[PDB]
Amino acid sequence: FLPILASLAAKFGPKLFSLVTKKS
Repeated sequence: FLPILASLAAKFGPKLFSLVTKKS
């Protein structure tokens, strides 16, 4: 399989990742 929560977060809200993981 693949990590569903990460895919859902990437489709809906890559805004949250952009706020936290600014280095990477």
